[PDB]
Amino acid sequence: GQLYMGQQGPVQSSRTTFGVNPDRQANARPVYLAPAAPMENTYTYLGSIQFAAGRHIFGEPASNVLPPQNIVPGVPTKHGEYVTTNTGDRLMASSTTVTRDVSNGRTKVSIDIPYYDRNAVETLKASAIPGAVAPVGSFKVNVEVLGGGVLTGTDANAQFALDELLSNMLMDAARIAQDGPKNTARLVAASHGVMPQA
Amino acid sequence: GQLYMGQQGPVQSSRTTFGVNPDRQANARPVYLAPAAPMENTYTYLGSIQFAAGRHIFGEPASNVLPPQNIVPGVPTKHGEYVTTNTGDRLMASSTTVTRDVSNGRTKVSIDIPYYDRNAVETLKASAIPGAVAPVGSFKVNVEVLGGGVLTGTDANAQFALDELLSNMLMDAARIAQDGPKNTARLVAASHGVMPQA
Amino acid sequence: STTVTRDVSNGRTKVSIDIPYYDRNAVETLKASAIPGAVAPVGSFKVNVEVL
Amino acid sequence: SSRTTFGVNPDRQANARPVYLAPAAPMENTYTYLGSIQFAAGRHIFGEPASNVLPPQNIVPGVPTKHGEYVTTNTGDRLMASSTTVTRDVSNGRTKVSIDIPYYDRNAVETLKASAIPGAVAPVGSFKVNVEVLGGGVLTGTDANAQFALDELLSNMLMDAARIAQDGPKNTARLVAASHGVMPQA
Amino acid sequence: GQLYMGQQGPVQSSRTTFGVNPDRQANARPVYLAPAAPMENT
Repeated sequence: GQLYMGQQGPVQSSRTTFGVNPDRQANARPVYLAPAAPMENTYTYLGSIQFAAGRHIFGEPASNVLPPQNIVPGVPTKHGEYVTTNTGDRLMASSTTVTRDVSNGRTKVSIDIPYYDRNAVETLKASAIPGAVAPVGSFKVNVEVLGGGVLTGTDANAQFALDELLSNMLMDAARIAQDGPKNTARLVAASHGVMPQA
Repeated sequence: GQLYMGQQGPVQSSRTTFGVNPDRQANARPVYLAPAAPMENTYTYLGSIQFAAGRHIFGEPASNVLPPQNIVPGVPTKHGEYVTTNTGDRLMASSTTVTRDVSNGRTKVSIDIPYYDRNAVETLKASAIPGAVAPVGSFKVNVEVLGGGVLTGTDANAQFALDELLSNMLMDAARIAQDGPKNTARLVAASHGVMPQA
Repeated sequence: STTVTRDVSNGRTKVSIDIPYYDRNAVETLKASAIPGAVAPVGSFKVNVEVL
Repeated sequence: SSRTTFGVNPDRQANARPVYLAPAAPMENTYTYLGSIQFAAGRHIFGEPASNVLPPQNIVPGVPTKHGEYVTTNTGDRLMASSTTVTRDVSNGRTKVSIDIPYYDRNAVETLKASAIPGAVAPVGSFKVNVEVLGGGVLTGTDANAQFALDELLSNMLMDAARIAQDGPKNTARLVAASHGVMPQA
Repeated sequence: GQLYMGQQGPVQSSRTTFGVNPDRQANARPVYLAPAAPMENT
């Protein structure tokens, strides 16, 4: 490579793999599985807008905090679900689901909430029809933490520090995801991004 | 080509491309995007006929002037939509849409309004059935301005004059489209044109 | 020629208007120089209207 | 594969960075000077532009291009319309702006004017000026903020180069019909 | 040569020796010869 001046004389710079231990520690670490899933932020906002945005009408949950669906204390699982059942006036009750998959150092949490056709629901109310409406679509939010491949000398204590580091990256990621003025479009029906000049 | 008399003597007429600059100016001009779409003419007529022509029954709009659906101030788009929601007695509410596409010097505005089956709606009212009717079809009107390829010396000020020229061609085109006595058939279910002898 | 075209078929009626334009630089150079050349159109502008 | 390096690491950053493209080209300096000399020097007569700021000819907003042109039309008395062109090329970290303005034969133009005869005249030649920035080879460590700093560094070298090119008394020959360069004494 | 617009159409510019009389008159003209040379300035 390039040439520089060492005390022996002019010496060639060199790039070597000598002295780098890339060995990894196996993803064999049991992790804490919450006994319920708190959806407080989303449901307080849904109470704020009165469970209706435009033509999307939403169901009222059973609880702001979701109970486990297929998780039992003391039984290890790689897939766990929490669920409640949204209900509403002239709405067929429909479940809202929070899924957690923990495999090979990869943790992934997904949230799926359904909605209904407000045009149909208000037609039902206004002309005094006796039927109900089934869900029309959903919205989904996924979050993923790739925490595999810790190094071999990673202390049992230092894995907790790494835990907190990843959780702070999580917070930063969601903030960057929703960052922006609420005067302007930023998430739904997205086509492309346009950052403003000033 | 042909022969004529020039002062040098009999001279051959000639047709050349010398001295004609056909260079064009790129379609890189931001255009004004209305903050709402006024449909006043069509909806005043729809109030005139009481939202019913024959078997076609129409919905009553939310507003004569339509708000933006996916347009945000200060965000440039090549596609923008305005919408309201028609409602009616024993009619499932249904949206009426006004679409504007602005690409490569071509501006295109389309209007789509739905209608419903009056035979079904009056059956509902007359025999006191509790259901409602969904839209049965629509009518659409398209308008297109091909304003691409302005010349290179077109002044910034003169592009406004060209703007107004195109808008006047628009007016003339719609007048030619609907021109004719209202005693005789001229638009819907059209098969061919027959201009009268006298 | 400036042209207005009407197509009526299968319930769809469509009116199109096409007007041509010439190179003002060529025309005015000819006029100022008192040259007897006549200029052919360099382009056109078009407006379409359609009823389904 | 991760390797520890002793000495210089010459890894360069790939030239894969979009750059800002002006929506028009300002030519204010040259056209104000052309107005100053009444669009005529010696036997060279120039045309009057439609605008001092040139609009894009083949550039569309939001569409990446590696070659773009701004253009206007010079018109003149007894003259055939001739376009003045500003070309910008961006490729592989090298960005180059070229300016081309045509001129005409003043003897033909004023002989026609004085003879009151129908002729008109086309351009005889042009003058061209090129400017080139070799910005490739950014090192690996450089982040975006540092790249902005490098942007401004190159622009300052640009200004220095133009000043060094035009440097000298206006009493004396310095650019056109150049044969060789000579330095004065004391 | 170059091309321009004449009233017949686009026409080629041309450079000719037609109509230029370069004939010269012989140097056969007696000239005045001063009867003395004034060097007053020097």
